[PDB]
Amino acid sequence: HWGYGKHNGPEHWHKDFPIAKGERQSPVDIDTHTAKYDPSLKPLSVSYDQATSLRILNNGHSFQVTFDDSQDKAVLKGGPLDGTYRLLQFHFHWGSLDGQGSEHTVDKKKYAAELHLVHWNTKYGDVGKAVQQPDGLAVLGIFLKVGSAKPGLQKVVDVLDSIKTEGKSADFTNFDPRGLLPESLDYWTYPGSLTTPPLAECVTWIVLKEPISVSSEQVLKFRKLNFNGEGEPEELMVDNWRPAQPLKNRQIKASFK
Ligand SMILES: [Zn+2]
Repeated sequence: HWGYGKHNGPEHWHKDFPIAKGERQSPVDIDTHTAKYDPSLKPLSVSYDQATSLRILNNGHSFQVTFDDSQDKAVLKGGPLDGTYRLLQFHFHWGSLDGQGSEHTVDKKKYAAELHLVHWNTKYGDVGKAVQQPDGLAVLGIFLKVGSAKPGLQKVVDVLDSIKTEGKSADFTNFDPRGLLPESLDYWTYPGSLTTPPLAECVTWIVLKEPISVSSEQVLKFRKLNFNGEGEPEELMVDNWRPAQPLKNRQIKASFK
C-alpha cells in the first residue's frame, strides 16, 4: 500500500497511479513573482456558519474531520469557481521539523504544515462522481507556521490522543471550521490534483496567501500520531506531504496585487 516511506512514498506512487506524472499534478511551488494578478477573479465566498462536523479519523495518511455533506450546509463559492462546492472534510500535512510539512511552497519556502479543506461540486451529485471531473473538487489550502497558538485548532489537538493509530475514529460534532481561517482570503488559484492517491486531476486549488500561526505544542500533538495500526511497530505520522510537482502548462493566478 502507498505511503510516505522510502519504499512506498511519493516517488513510487506512479506505479499504481500513473497520473502521478500527469499534466496537472499537485502540489506546486507558487512563484509569487510569476503568478499573475487577475482582476476578474472574484472574492472567495466561504459560508461555514451551518457546518455540521461528524467524526475525526486517523486514515493512515493523515487525520481528517468529516462533515455532513447531504445538504448545502458549509459551502465554498465565488473566487474562480462556477457553482457551489460542499465541504466534505478537512485534514493536514505536516513535518518532522518546523521547516517542512507543507505541500505547496511559496518561492520554494516550506511551511510547517498545510490544512486542506476539501469541497465537491454539487452539480455532480456525489463526491465519487466529482473526483472524475476536471472541476469536481475545490480544495482550500491554508499554510501553518509555528508561533502563537491557534485557539480554533485546540479542540482538534486535544482529541488526537484518542485516534493515535490507523483506523481509529471519534465523535467530533459541533466543530466550527471558521476558527481555522486567517484574516485575509487573498488567494492563489490554479488547476491541479489530489495530492494523495489516486492523484485524480479534479481539483481547483485555492491557496490562501496568509498563513495561520499554531503553537509548537499544537504541532507537536500532530507528530505523536501514528501511521501504523494498533499493535504494529510504531511509526510516527510525520512528513506526510507530497513534494512540489512540475507546473507544466499552467498559470497560477493571484486574487491580489
Ligand atoms: Zn491534503
